[PDB]
Amino acid sequence: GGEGFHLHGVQENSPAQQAGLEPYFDFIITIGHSRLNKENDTLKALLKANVEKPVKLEVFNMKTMRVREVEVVPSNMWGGQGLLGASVRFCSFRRASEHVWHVLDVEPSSPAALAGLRPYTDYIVGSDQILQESEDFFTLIESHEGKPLKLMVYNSESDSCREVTVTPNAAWGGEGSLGCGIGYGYLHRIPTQPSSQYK
Ligand SMILES: [Cl-]
Ligand SMILES: [Zn+2]
Repeated sequence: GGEGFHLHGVQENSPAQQAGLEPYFDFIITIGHSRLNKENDTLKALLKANVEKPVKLEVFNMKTMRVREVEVVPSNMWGGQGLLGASVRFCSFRRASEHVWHVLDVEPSSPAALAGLRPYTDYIVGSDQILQESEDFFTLIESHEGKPLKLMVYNSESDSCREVTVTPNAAWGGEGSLGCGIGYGYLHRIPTQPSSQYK
């Protein structure tokens, strides 16, 4: 299960952002006594019912696996698109688990190397382009041949996210347009064990 409005993006200065809702890692599973365990308009409607008013959400986090309660004020005042200001998709917790791309070896002077992608510790988790192609990460790379592309990246060392901009270049001198390995599935998901640097 299987049941949440998964965050795929959060707008700058949004109510979502101000309440600490985080892209990829967070699911909105409940708004005011209503459990969002079905693909319907309840979240959208209850956000609207509480416009300019504080309402509490129950939020599930992929990394922590805990539910936390968060307070949000949906609003038409903050300047961006939407009352919440987050891009949301109804996703299973399992699907989200699998939609992560582990950076493997990085070729010394590759576009990936120029972009600062870190071998084995960087994990690609999103892109702020949910326009009309934000499907596969590989699909995304092929369409930005010769074009800068903004990635959301998680790093297992810092245990935090950052925005990476990379220009895929099929003519860079190696094979691929990225010039790094990408790992998927078994042994390539977000680590559950903390990294060696304690803390
Ligand atoms: Cl997902
Ligand atoms: Zn999702």
